[PDB]
Amino acid sequence: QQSLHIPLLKGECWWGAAVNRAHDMPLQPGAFIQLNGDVSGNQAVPLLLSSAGRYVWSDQPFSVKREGDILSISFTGTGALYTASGGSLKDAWGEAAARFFPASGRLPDTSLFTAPQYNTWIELIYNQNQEDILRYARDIVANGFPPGVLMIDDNWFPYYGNFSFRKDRFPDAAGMISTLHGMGFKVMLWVCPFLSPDTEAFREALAKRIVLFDSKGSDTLQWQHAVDPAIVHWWNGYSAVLDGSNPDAVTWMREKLDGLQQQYGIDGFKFDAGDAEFYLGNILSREKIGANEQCERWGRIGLLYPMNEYRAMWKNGGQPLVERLRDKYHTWEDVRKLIPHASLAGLLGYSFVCPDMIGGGDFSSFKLDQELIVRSAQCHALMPMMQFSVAPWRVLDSSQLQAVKNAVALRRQMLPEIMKYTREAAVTGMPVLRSMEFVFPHQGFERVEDQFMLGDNYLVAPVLEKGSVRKIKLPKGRWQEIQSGKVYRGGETIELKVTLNTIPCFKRTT
Amino acid sequence: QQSLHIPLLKGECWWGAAVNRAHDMPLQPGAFIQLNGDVSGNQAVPLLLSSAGRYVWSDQPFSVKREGDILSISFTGTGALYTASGGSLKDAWGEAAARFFPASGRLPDTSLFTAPQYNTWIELIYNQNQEDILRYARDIVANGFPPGVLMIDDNWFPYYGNFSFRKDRFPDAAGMISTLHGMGFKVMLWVCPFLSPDTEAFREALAKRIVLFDSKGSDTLQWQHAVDPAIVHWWNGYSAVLDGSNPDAVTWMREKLDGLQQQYGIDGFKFDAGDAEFYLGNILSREKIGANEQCERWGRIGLLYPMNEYRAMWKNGGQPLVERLRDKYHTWEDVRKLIPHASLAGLLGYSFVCPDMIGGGDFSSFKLDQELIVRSAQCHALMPMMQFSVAPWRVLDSSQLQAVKNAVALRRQMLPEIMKYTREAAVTGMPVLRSMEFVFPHQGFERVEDQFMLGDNYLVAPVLEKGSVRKIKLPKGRWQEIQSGKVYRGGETIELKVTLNTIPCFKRTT
Ligand SMILES: OC[C@H]1O[C@H](O)[C@H](O)[C@@H](O)[C@H]1O
Ligand SMILES: OC[C@H]1O[C@H](O)[C@H](O)[C@@H](O)[C@H]1O
Ligand SMILES: [Cl-]
Ligand SMILES: [Cl-]
Repeated sequence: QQSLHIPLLKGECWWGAAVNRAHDMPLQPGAFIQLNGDVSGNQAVPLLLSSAGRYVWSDQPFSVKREGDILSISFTGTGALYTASGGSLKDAWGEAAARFFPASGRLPDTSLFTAPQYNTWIELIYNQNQEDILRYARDIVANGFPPGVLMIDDNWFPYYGNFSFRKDRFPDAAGMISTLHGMGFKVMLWVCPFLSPDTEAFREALAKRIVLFDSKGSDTLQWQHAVDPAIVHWWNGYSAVLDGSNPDAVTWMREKLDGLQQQYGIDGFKFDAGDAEFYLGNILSREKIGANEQCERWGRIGLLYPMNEYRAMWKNGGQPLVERLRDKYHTWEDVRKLIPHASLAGLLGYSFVCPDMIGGGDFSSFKLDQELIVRSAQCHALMPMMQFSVAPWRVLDSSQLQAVKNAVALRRQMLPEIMKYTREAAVTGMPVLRSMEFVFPHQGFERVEDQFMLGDNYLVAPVLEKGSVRKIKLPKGRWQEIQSGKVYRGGETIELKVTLNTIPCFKRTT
Repeated sequence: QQSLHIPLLKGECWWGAAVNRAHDMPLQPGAFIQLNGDVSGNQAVPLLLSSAGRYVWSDQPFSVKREGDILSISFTGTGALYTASGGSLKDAWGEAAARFFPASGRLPDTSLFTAPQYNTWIELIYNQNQEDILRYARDIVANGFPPGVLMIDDNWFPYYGNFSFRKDRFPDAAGMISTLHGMGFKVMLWVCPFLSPDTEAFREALAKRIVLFDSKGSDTLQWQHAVDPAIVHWWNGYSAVLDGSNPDAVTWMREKLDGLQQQYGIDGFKFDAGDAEFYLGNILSREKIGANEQCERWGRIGLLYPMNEYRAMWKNGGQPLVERLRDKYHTWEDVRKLIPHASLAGLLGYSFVCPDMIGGGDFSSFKLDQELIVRSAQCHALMPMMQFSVAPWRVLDSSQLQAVKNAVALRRQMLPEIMKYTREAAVTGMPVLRSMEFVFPHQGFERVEDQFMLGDNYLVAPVLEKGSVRKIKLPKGRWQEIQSGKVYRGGETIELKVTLNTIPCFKRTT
């Protein structure tokens, strides 16, 4: 029950805890975040950071509330308040990272960065089949988009826990993979730790005792004597679930994943689910770990597969995992979350952050707003990674499509810079996408969330509303718009006339 | 709770309630059978019948106990005691049938009778696949056994609720069916009403509201407002389940079964599960029916598919459904159940009774006892139907194999008689396989369960023990052993010398 009461320093701003709550930060009076058994649909970390260089850490989950000008934190384990003498957000990040989530030195597969990614989810939804995937792939190429990592999303397999292609819809999956390789794509498969609970796979997993067991609400029943599997309700239905605490579950998962790699030439895996909330209730694990750690240990599987992507996470800061922002709606509200979510992810140790799916990644959203799709693409362009799903050529008229292609072109022109800071982030953990406050502390940027720095020297200010005008707050120094070449005096807010094609970006010259 | 309390008449014997309890009948002091929520792994009917012509019926389930010489029945609904004036078992049977389960006039597909049946369950267990099924079928013909109905058992499909062949193990199921038809076989598929509860089929059934719903233990929650499915534990795991009370579930089931017939040319279906026990607990059904009626209504699907077989049943006496004795163990005790089980099934309105599987129908029993297999085959031979699974040519030496073949030959010689009483059974409900007590009342046959009458005129007394001698109790009259042509006077017990090949059968000549 150990608790901690922290008066804010005058003017102090606090961020942390949960990536999918960044739009509610800096934490205001009234704010409440519970981490115990909740990763809020995305990545979560037991870390708060302040604009005054202060930080809070615990190895275990906590809840945080701001009442008035006081932080109240209730820890399940123990935690503490720290001050970095530098006094800035960057100092708080730097000290916290080296103490608690030091950079591993490794990168996720570089193919995830060096071209845009394509996920079949919005185009094909549940109808993942060989013919339509190949067509999507061919359409990418024919429309002049660069081949990249192609993610085949949910429903390519017979049932949950059967790690093979359903032959009804994939008559020659190896051939399909080979063709995709030929066209310059890499291929990733959606996977999860859920098992259809009346199948061969389920019975095999039950017999190997790699599932989570039902406690029967009994205080004293032990893992080693439980016989019935936990059954868990999620968005696709009801399933048994792998016990991430059980080393035999790791072996099983490897067998399945390595199988797909060897049999079909699969390059990597999109690791979905693992959300802490699925591990709550009457559940027994072999090593008696909490729901948050179940999420965390699912996350570690991706350390064995350099080409990976996670949405749900607990900890694993400083690790070579791609951390995708969760399913975004088809709204301007959501396009406005990409920067602050991404920038927060970076500070929680998730430098390799990909901003969900251009135009939105929630399938029931898919009426379509073309402008929004363009602005989504342009916002993705100079983030660490760029991910498509809905086919721009299918839903955009020709100059909206051209604008999207131009966004892709700009990313290719900036790629040496992106890759420079990406490689660096592997070594030092320092983010690729940085908030204005991280790079320009105590210069009035604490609440500027529609601008970010790509490394130290490029200020990107994507257009994220309708109109022919965009305001841009420049730090002290001189700045050169990389496209127009017009030099601007820093230290003020400027107004820029914009078209559908504009992606404001400035090089720091002084 | 309404009830009857019945003093036994002097010498009176009572049978009824549940097929799979017939070995414990006539009901002894201490006997207890609960029907409410329980069909005892097989067919059950709310009927009791006495050697003195008395009978008990209710439309609804009951419990029955004998305490000393009192037979007590406790009804969920209402019921009554009746007396047939002829004063015999057959009179009680005939009156009860005509009042409460009159013969429909119809037959199941006659191919189920006019050749031995073959079921792939014991041969292939869970590994059901095109190549091994065809090999089985070719080994049937190559060993000189007659082509029959071939039943492809559990696990031919991707998951429970997906009514299609798994293309990994059936690369050309239609072709396979065509080849089996060309060899003289017909083909049935195992089906059940369970749904893998995280799959497409599950989500479609949930959306159509054809599943059974979870009541949440609430007394007030109506079907119409429930959103979550009932999840049921069974021998293959955890599943959603169809609501048999819901007419939309009937349509869905017809769509799937008709789909299999049209696409692949499937002749019929083995309808498994449906057991009343699976319908207990926190469950809401559209027409608010009990667990027994869920079993009964699963049974009626077979009214649309003349080539059918069921194990679990509630009521539907007098109907054109094949009723299979359940999974038998590979034991002498279980071989000794075939006759009393089958004869009881006849009295409860199940004339079209097939005695499970030669040698055993429980997979986990598979030191195979060759003699036991032979005697199982011989016991099957002059029953209404004869069903193989384990390959006699794989597990028997040549004498034993020949003896099984001779059993098949005897059945073929006797088939006109079998079919005569089968066609009659459709019209009058009068069983094909009759107990000795049924044909010969008040002659001391009440507890004789190793002999049966095929129709009126053939007394069959299979060898059901080891040794060279078989006792046979002959009713008054004259009896001609059909091989030797020797005539025996009845009204006494003879001892008959037997070999492995002997199937003692006597024609009534007085
Ligand atoms: O069900 C598939 C769906 O699952 C989650 O919502 C993911 O975040 C999506 O991107 C998609 O993969
Ligand atoms: O699971 C398959 C198995 O299911 C039940 O037990 C049946 O009675 C068996 O004959 C067999 O079909
Ligand atoms: Cl969910
Ligand atoms: Cl069961």
